[PDB]
Amino acid sequence: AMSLENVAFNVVNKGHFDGQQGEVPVSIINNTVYTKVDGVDVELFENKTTLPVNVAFELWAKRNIKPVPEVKILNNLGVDIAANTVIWDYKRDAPAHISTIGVCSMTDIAKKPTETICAPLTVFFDGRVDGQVDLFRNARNGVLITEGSVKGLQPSVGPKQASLNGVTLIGEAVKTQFNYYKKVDGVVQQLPETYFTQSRNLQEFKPRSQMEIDFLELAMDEFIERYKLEGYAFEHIVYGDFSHSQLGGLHLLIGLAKRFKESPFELEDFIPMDSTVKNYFITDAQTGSSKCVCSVIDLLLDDFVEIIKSQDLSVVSKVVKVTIDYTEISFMLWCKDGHVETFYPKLQ
Amino acid sequence: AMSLENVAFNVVNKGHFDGQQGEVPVSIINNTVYTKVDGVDVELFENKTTLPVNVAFELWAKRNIKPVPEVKILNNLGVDIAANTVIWDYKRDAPAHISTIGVCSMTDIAKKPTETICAPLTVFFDGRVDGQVDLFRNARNGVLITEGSVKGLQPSVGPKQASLNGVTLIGEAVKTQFNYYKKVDGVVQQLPETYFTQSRNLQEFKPRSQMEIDFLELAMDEFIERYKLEGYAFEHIVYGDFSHSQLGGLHLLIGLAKRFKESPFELEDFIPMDSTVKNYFITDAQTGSSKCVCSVIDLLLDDFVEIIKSQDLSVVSKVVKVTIDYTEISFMLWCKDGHVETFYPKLQ
Amino acid sequence: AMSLENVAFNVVNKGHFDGQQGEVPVSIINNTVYTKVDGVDVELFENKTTLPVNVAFELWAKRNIKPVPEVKILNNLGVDIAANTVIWDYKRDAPAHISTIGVCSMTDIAKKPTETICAPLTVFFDGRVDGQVDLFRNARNGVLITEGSVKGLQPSVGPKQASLNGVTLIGEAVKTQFNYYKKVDGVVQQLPETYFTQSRNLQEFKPRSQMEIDFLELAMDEFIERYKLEGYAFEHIVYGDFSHSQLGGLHLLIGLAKRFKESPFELEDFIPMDSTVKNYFITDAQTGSSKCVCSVIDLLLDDFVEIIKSQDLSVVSKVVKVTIDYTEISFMLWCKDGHVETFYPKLQ
Amino acid sequence: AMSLENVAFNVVNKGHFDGQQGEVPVSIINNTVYTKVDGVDVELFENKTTLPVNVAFELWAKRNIKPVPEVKILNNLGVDIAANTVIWDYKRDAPAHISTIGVCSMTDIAKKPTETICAPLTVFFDGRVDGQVDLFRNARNGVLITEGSVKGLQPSVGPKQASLNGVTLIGEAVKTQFNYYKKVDGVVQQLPETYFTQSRNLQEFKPRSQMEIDFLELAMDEFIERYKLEGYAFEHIVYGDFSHSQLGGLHLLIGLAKRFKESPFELEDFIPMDSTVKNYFITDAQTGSSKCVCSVIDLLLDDFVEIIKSQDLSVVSKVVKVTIDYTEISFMLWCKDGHVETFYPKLQ
Amino acid sequence: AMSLENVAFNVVNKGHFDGQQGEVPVSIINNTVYTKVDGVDVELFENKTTLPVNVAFELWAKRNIKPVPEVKILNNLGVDIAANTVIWDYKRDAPAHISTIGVCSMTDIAKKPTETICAPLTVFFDGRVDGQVDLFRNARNGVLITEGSVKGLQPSVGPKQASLNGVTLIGEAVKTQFNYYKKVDGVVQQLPETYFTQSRNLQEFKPRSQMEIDFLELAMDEFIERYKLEGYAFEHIVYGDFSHSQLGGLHLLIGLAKRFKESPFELEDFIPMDSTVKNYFITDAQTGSSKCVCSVIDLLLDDFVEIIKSQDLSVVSKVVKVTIDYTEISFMLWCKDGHVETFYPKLQ
Ligand SMILES: CCc1csc(-c2cnc[nH]2)n1
Ligand SMILES: CCc1csc(-c2cnc[nH]2)n1
Repeated sequence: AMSLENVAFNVVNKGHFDGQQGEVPVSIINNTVYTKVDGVDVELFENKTTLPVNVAFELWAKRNIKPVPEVKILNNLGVDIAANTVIWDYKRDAPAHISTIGVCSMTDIAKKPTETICAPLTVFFDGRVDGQVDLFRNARNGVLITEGSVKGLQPSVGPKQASLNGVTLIGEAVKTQFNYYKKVDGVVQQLPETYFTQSRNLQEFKPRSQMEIDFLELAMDEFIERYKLEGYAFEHIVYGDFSHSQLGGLHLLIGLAKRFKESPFELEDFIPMDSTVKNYFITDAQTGSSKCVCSVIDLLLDDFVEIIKSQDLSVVSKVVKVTIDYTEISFMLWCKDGHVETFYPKLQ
Repeated sequence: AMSLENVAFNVVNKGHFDGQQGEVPVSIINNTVYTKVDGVDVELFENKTTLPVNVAFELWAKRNIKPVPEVKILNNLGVDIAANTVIWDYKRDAPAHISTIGVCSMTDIAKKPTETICAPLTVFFDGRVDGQVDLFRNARNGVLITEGSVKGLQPSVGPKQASLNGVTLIGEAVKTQFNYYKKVDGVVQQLPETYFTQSRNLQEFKPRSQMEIDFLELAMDEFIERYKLEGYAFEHIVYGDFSHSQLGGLHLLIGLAKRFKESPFELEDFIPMDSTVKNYFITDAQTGSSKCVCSVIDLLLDDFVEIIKSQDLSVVSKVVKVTIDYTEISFMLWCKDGHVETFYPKLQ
Repeated sequence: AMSLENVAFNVVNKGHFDGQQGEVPVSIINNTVYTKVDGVDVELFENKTTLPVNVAFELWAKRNIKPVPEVKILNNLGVDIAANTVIWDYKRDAPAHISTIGVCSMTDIAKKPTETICAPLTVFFDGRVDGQVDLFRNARNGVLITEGSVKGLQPSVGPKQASLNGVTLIGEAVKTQFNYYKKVDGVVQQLPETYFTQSRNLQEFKPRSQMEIDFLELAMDEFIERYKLEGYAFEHIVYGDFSHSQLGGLHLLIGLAKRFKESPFELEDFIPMDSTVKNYFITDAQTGSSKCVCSVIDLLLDDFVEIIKSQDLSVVSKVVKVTIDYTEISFMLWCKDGHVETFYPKLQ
Repeated sequence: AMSLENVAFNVVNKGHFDGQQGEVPVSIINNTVYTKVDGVDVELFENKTTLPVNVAFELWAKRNIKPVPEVKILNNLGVDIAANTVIWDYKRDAPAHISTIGVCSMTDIAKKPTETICAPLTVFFDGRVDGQVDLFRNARNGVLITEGSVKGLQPSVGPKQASLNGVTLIGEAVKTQFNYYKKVDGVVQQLPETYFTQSRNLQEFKPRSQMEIDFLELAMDEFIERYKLEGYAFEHIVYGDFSHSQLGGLHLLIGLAKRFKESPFELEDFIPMDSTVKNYFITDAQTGSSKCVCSVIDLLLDDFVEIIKSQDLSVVSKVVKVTIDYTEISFMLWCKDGHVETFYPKLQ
Repeated sequence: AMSLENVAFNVVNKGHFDGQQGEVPVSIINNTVYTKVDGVDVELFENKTTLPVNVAFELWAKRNIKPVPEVKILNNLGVDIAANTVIWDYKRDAPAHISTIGVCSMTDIAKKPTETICAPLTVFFDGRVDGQVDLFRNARNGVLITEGSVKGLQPSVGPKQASLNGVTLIGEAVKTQFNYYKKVDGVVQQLPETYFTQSRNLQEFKPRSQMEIDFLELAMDEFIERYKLEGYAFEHIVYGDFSHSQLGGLHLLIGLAKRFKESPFELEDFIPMDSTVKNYFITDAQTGSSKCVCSVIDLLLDDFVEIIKSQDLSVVSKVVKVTIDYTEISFMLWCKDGHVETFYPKLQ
């Protein structure tokens, strides 16, 4: 019994779509959905998507309000569509997937993920919803998240953090660490051994280890001394070189956060989406040092130290492939006389 | 002698409409009003209303720039239209009322509030403007604000704060506390005895009493001890319970402000408008505790303590009606064995 | 070989237009440019200009990413168009000039600034680009910036600061202080002796002299005592009078910054553009003191003290013309009994 | 080497996309594509589709300019996508199919119809294009059109008419009658015995038989006499009853054309699309007789006479299923005392 | 005293801008200008231009309502701007020129054509307006139209027809044949000897000579016999060959008009603008013969016969340049054994 007025009634009264009966008067003007509240129009939704306004409004209302995997993890695992839910991409203000299964009549390709249209697509299943572990078992392609063990299925322990309504958090009152499962062409796939990005912000960065606490507190030359990092180009890679017109290094989010406390800088997110490695056009406000494409990754400093120290430093240049967030991230390792010159998430 | 170019000349030269003669070249592109300043277009206004762009621009230029009652107070008092002014709703970026009286030819229903079209509408009158106290006396319906006494009219002392250009403040250089008067069907109405919401922000919250100072400084168990609040469920109602998947209580703005200093949280204002009780889809970033509809009221902690302590705690559940901002706010009081379990502004 | 898809490929892969070959799939919906990234549309640009979306996108991609003069300086020097570059106006989110020379086929009036269409326009030339000092010599009208000396040309030392990608900064890793040259009707013009505005922000204001350090630290009556400013109305002009309904003085940005640390205020930028003197509709949140048109200039306090102390204080009212950012700024000097009453950048 | 500017160059110089090299300056304003021609913008395309303006422009430029099957035939045969062409729907001013194969990077699901994504879709193959008869032979699902015979495959002779650039015509200088072949799950189908709609216009109707010539040239009572149609309700079904408030019958396009020659009428095409049976809200201007849903079919009068005369007239009401344009069209047959009362394409 | 409301008052009351005082309430919604007429909005103008809606509305209201030269003639003569008028391009629904002189504050480059900005532009002068013949005399670049003679200046007799409000006509109650004068760099030009296009419509074509009357009234083989046109390929060029998939010839509008009377056809005007030679994607509805780019010129049949008979027919292929509407039109002449094969306005 789906309608624009019922979706709007649910938003107004329940904070989101909750399947409740009722209608509120709605008006659509260009890309905005309004509702009449005591004679005046009140904005309920501004369409920032490439879908029609009323369609995007319904998908946003019907978004998953439980902690769900971050869009970067879902993309890295090849997810095409979700089963009977909408994963809302808060970084793009749009649905994470083009089509739906049993959500909205305009975007639905099927009502149930058992329909043959879904067979070639990697469907996302949520083990916390009844019957979805079985739907994954019957799916030709898919990604499954669970809170516990599935008999017979070998699990992948995912990241500690999940996205609850656009807030990336490591749950205390809710479970955010899931078991991951993937199927390609009817066959369960062994998910690789992987590092996870920490999903932290530059402005509200918090250290998640004693090495990270020591990086933000200690001076450059004494941190490198304490952690035996001499010859690993941390001065360039992690700390950043702001002495020339082109900003040198600065590829770890912790280094950007340390720099940010002393002096601010402009990070231009020219491709605004969730991804394991982010690209920014950075301009340091203090020195005027800048870089058009500065690739930044948020790894735990210990994980980055482990990656760089596990590399052979005897060649001039080579690609170093590291599994991060289930995807293979190519890095460019540049050495000279047995020491690192640079190490950066390779620009493609 | 009203024109788009004259309204724009006034905005450019006077900061708002000031009745000054002159014209500036204007260009309208979609919902934005631009003006040519030395060969380049400069944005003067972006239409966020459901009115035509040039009409919304004129009403915004013709907005009341004196401290006026907050839109929630005007709505609670049943105001439909203002007399010869525009009350700009800064929370909605739109006029507070659909039609005008003697303001804009496109939105005007009348030139003077004495026209019979205005008789059934509650017209807002400003006693600070010449002849408006008399216009209220002649109005069939209306709300009047004054700075002093009106002979014969029994006043209602309003809130200490008013809105000056979207800034809610308690005036020191201007008067913000008004006398309130209301008329329904030619008859002056006795405005009820009322509490007032404090209109504070979460991010720049300031305590307005020694009890409020003690709430933000003292620990939970010693504040409740000092103010004899044992058995009144302040731990749930005011402090908030962040231990379960559903966020418990957290219905007073002071409690949200105390929580905000320690850890941040997302408050989704899904119905963005001015109102006595606000509804937020809250997500606690620390714990992942969340609630789709968390009703929040900004009462002075002393006023809330007075309301909860003036209740009979012998029944399981009952509606407790409290007059706040001239409106009757229904609360849901839940008790057990003579103690409060919960008390919240009842969701309708 | 210019295309929308190639401009988008360059934005996606290089952070801006870099002349690289390649195409990415693009979709245009209303005023937004999107690109397909793994099956979902990602926003690359939102058109805030009065130009067509694809045209504004190309000019933004083709923007000058080197430290360039601030748009206010270029406007004050009468610049109409830039030679083979786009000066992006980050204060207006639009190109600083209507037409281009050798940049975009839609906005180009010429391919080279030597074309007779450019002769009557003041073309901006960048001495850091090969052949542009010669193009200035051949131009009938123009403004030239250089890093060093041009044989025979008498230079004007410009401001210490320039705009690098919208960040106004005094360069340490890049050069931001240029030599300025201007030509009117084939004849090189002597640029006047000038003060420069400091281009600081209210929220991140930093003192650039011991007088500025003393202004923000010392109390009003002891700063005026230390710097012998008795009788110069600094209490009104610089500190601001918040005792009446109309906010008195407050015309220097340092005074606004000092006030801002104690109590916040709303500054309404009703003409949002870069300019030597800015106009704000200010509302003091603490007192409710307000002014529709409060002209603010960011001069170094020492430069403002020098200007006010170099004035004859024997007449009631007179216009005081001061050269700031190469433009003549008219001030209104009001005196009484040999003392300053007020001194403000005269509202036109 | 696809670009918006190259698609526009092709439109401007070749009348459509012809793979020619070159670029013209383009500007996009809302849903319109313009090109600069001697300093002024000239409209090239107005987007009437739900696709982005630049995407719809490219698909329209890349439309099939050879006589192709009418969209109703393709829909009736279950065609989902075309192989390496765009079937433009001139009745909807939009592409006939959502996705493309080897046409536009934004809408392409595959480059070649041999990709596994196309296997479950009924792909349209044109035997006039080299290798497409062989692509149909290897495809799991698909519809093939040919001018001549295919080895082994028995054809289904299609309609005499095809659509050449939106003009439905029976070709004299081009071939418009095709052989149809269909494959479902790898098996060549035996297409059903079918009547074809004649695809004529009301305003330029031409008779295609001596019975049709006699219907237009003769009076009602003598045509029915000559063709022994007494008792078949042609007076109601074909001629129309304009004597009551509800317009009676009028379900054959020839009858509407006969009526149109005498007096005009408004046909409201409330679902504007190509389809075997059309629905119109008709209002007769002469009498004021009207019908909200008047289903109209354009059958050759001889074919309609054959259908109605091949029915059992002994029951009050029954569904009569007829294969028209390869689809099953349900009709409603209403009889009384062995005579037809009405016979109309069933409103479902 | 220019305003949007005054321009709208003039449109509503005078049918166009007539300088009358007064204002009507206006509302702008996207690209449409509305006015309130008795409580309901009535559409006054729909913007089909690339200019802002209110700017295009004012230029349309301020359009020249006297018979003016057709936009193709003005373009061919190199006119850039008009002096104190707006030449409205009814074929593009937009102003014929980008900028104005003394018309609209948004589009004006100057108030009087004597300003130095106008010196390098070819300004259009109308001798019917007081002092414009003298303004042409003093202007460096410009085109002058006059009804009668100018002292000293030898005229160029223009076409018999002019455009009166979008209606191309040969005036009987008004003068439509003008004397043309042109000046380049201060020197009066000798305008070339030229043929004129007749500017006729396909649907309402009228013969303007006994040869044209005979072309329409006679059969192909007897017209060619009467006018000794054997060997000049009129059967192909003028009559059209509809026997093959590609429509042969059909380059004269009289031939299209003759064909149109027998059977209809679709002419797709893919570059909709006024021009001496027009290009159409033609589809013949009777035969299905079609051509993507069919160049059509409307010459008087006698003028076309004179052009083709004044050509040397001894080479296989050559460009034949003919002055039509003051511009040089290249034709492609194809011969074989001394006879014409084809002759068409060269597709460049
Ligand atoms: C609808 C009027 C009409 C069109 S064609 C036609 C006719 C031609 N030959 C016999 N009849 N009558
Ligand atoms: C195209 C049909 C037509 C129009 S005018 C015309 C004619 C008039 N006098 C001779 N012939 N024939």
